[PDB]
Amino acid sequence: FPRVKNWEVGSITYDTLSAQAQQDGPCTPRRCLGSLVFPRKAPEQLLSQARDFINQYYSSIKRSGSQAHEQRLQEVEAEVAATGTYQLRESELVFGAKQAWRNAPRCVGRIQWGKLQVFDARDCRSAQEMFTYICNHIKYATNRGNLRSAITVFPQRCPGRGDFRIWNSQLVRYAGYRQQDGSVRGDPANVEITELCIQHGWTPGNGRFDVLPLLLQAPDEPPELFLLPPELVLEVPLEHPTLEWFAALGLRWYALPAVSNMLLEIGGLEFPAAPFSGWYMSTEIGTRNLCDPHRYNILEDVAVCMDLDTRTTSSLWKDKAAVEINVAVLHSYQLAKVTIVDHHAATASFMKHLENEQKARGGCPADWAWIVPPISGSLTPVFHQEMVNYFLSPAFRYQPDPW
Amino acid sequence: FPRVKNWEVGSITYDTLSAQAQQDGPCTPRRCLGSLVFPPEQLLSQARDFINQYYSSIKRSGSQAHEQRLQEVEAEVAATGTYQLRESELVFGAKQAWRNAPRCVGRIQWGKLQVFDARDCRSAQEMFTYICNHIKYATNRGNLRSAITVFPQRCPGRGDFRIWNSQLVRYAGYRQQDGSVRGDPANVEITELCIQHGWTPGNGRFDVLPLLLQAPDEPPELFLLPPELVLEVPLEHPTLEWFAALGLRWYALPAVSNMLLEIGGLEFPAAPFSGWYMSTEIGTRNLCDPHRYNILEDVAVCMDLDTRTTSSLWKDKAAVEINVAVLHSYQLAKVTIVDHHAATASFMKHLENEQKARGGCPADWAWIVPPISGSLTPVFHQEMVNYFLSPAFRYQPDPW
Ligand code: HEM
Ligand code: HEM
Ligand SMILES: N=C(Nc1cccc(CNCCc2ccc(-c3ccccc3)cc2CN)c1)c1cccs1
Ligand SMILES: N=C(Nc1cccc(CNCCc2ccc(-c3ccccc3)cc2CN)c1)c1cccs1
Ligand SMILES: C[C@H](O)[C@H](O)[C@H]1CNc2nc(N)[nH]c(=O)c2N1
Ligand SMILES: C[C@H](O)[C@H](O)[C@H]1CNc2nc(N)[nH]c(=O)c2N1
Ligand SMILES: [Ca+2]
Ligand SMILES: [Ca+2]
Ligand SMILES: [Cl-]
Ligand SMILES: [Cl-]
Ligand SMILES: [Gd]
Ligand SMILES: [Gd]
Ligand SMILES: [Zn+2]
Repeated sequence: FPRVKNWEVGSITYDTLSAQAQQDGPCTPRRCLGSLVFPRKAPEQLLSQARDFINQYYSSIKRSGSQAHEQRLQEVEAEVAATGTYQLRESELVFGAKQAWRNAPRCVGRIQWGKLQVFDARDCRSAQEMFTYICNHIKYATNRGNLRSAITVFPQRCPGRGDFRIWNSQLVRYAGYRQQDGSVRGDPANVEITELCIQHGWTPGNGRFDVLPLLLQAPDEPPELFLLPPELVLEVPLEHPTLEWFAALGLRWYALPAVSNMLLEIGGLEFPAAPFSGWYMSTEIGTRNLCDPHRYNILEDVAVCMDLDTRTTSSLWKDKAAVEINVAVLHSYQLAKVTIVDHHAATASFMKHLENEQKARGGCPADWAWIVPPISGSLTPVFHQEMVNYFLSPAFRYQPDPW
Repeated sequence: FPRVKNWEVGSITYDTLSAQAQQDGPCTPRRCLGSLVFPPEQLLSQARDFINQYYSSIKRSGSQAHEQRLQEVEAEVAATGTYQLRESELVFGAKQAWRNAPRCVGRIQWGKLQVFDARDCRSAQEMFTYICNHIKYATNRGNLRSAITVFPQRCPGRGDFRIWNSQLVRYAGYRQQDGSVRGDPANVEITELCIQHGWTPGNGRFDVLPLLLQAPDEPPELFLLPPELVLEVPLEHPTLEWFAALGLRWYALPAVSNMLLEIGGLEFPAAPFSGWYMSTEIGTRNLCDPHRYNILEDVAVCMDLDTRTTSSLWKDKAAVEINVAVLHSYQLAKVTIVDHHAATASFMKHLENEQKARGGCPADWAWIVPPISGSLTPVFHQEMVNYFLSPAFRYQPDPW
């Protein structure tokens, strides 16, 4: 078992959980591909995945080997033999969604993994009904700024019928209008989905923070366009506690991060539409979304307004401007009473999570490059913690864009 | 051939050089261990592989001189059990081992390296002389120059040359009855060893350690570095006048002395090399790490920051100003230093050069991305492939 060291404390653990990893990652003894973003391109193997998951469920409730456990295994075996597939019990769906979050190697927020509201939308039958489920999710999760983690699970993939899909990468996203110069107005991350919305009849704006409509796909149907009710989309105007001109930049961000394009896998069943939401870590907005060169790219503009010397790297003007942008995000969200966590508190809670999981399961899959925040890396405890990355199921997985 | 993407630009390359990865790393299809710090006819086969590398690099592949060199090493190892590198082979081997080092962000410089051949060495006193000339050459009154001194290779039946110090210049670290450390906690072990082997200690936070040099099969011997050989930089801040009163300092020359150099199956356990510092090594890791000098909260108190909530980003503001102090102080003292923005930009150019030269470049993302301002540097957005090529710099157990 791999020996794992914390270099701040000198302490040593062994990740025995990794030995149970099912699916394979991209690394070999010859070359490590741990830094790649996308590390990746029935009845018998369905059952082995289903049996393993049922075994996980009955362990979680301290009832392994019980009569109920044996009967549920036999019951899943019979449904798979008769129909080629099976259905989760309500309780198994709730457990499986929490487990998938718990298993997600790139999530620093997993201290919260047991506090997840699971909306069962498996009886959904139309794109219009999808939209109602989505609006109820956003209302519940937003909670007028007191954010609450939630996941809505639409029907599973099954033979003879198309998938439910949410085409948008997140429930709330800003338009990115590809200008003719090859530039972008708005968020360059969303140029594709923006052009698809327009092509599907959306009348576009011309702003930098235009909320996109939803493109929702019901089985064997072209996507359908739905506009979010403005009262449902909580947004935070950005201002700085001591730089009064900062508010004149006209920056904003939205309250609720709600990823809608990943696939949820539980016991071999696949849910291609299962959007989930929590709350933001402030570096996601302040450092990546606003300062990445290929996103809003505001770093130079802020530094010039701060009267920093932008003609030499050695002044550290980039570092200084980024710090103040991160202060603005945190100040602005706290002022608006919208839940947010800074990267110091988030990584401290992740260290606690590693300690809990070492005790509970003997390890924790963790992707160091994603867990370490994009600023102030070695000023947080996770930088000094060795991590082991592997794939457990249930899981959230990437999946191709449906177009 | 792994497909490698830059997410800032969208450009794609393929790493065809990872196919030649000679040794085996720690990762498997089951689990990635990329974040871990420490992951006869045998000698002849590595020796042959290196010779072909060498003659390929000078466009002499397979020809007259290539065959002659292959037969010499064969007869050498038959007679003695090892073999001697030609001086040019040794220079080529040192440079390649740097070029191949996945965790080094400074490899744009790999072709410019002064190699000091100390293979004719015996006794620690001569070791000390080679090291002192290395230090004087590399320091060069603050205009730093990259250098490596190569001491005799390990061979059977004979002991080893070792430099017990992890670096040629290190500050001592002393413990007390409250368990804490005055000085550098990283050097508590070597400091008590220097104390055992003669050295009488100081009681400062920046006492330069003596050298514990080990000649084959003798005990290590205790040598003091002449103070004018050790260039140091007192740290001040361009605008925070109280920063100087903190009394912080660092030394000019980063000279790693505890890694093993491996060339063509030969192993040199004492081969100290030096370059110059990247500012974050000093201002973020050595001064701000919690298990190092750990001065971050001291600076924040001096800056009148709000230290009772993390969301004020007092740690981040204090770290930037410490890195500003480091850069300003080295530049004012006319000592070579590179900030992490310039350094990562140059590594990007290195990646492009190596793509054309060898079809790839082994790189360890966790070590190439700086410990502050990660995503503000271009390397953060660059996917990288990590693998082991030879010649190489390798970790090795401590002598004790
Ligand atoms: C409750 C507060 C939460 C916080 C602060 C948080 C934080 C984060 C952050 C910062 C990332 C990196 C994302 C990026 O850089 O683009 C991430 C990734 C991720 N999170 Fe969490 N998260 C939270 C809740 C959740 C919940 C409720 C779920 C699902 C039920 C979840 C599942 C995931 C997954 C699957 C990833 C990986 C995304 C990928 O691979 O691209 N997280 N999280
Ligand atoms: C000339 C300017 C140079 C710069 C700016 C530079 C920078 C760096 C940095 C920042 C690291 C990370 C080390 C750490 O975090 O402790 C590193 C590692 C390394 N460097 Fe360079 N370096 C330079 C020259 C050299 C030279 C001349 C050699 C050898 C001839 C070399 C070989 C290595 C090796 C082997 C490592 C990995 C060491 C380890 O794993 O601890 N570097 N370098
Ligand atoms: N707190 C949160 N956060 C979070 C969590 C998971 C995933 C994400 C979003 N992950 C985005 C990765 C990314 C980054 C940039 C670009 C991109 C940039 C420029 C152009 C094109 C694309 C694309 C992607 C997705 N591949 C956020 C939460 C959301 C939900 C619960 S918690
Ligand atoms: N510019 C440079 N830099 C650089 C490059 C390579 C290697 C290193 C040193 N790598 C440090 C590894 C390290 C540091 C601290 C501690 C430690 C800290 C606290 C307590 C105990 C130990 C342990 C280790 C290795 N285990 C620096 C150059 C040096 C030479 C040419 S360029
Ligand atoms: C190339 C590299 O893998 C890529 O930029 C990664 C690095 N670490 C990350 N970490 C997080 N949390 N989110 C990201 O999008 C990324 N991007
Ligand atoms: C746990 C982790 O591997 C360890 O802290 C590494 C991470 N990246 C690093 N990168 C550099 N340049 N130097 C280091 O010491 C480390 N430490
Ligand atoms: Ca049924
Ligand atoms: Ca006592
Ligand atoms: Cl986001
Ligand atoms: Cl150092
Ligand atoms: Gd002001
Ligand atoms: Gd004062
Ligand atoms: Zn790996």
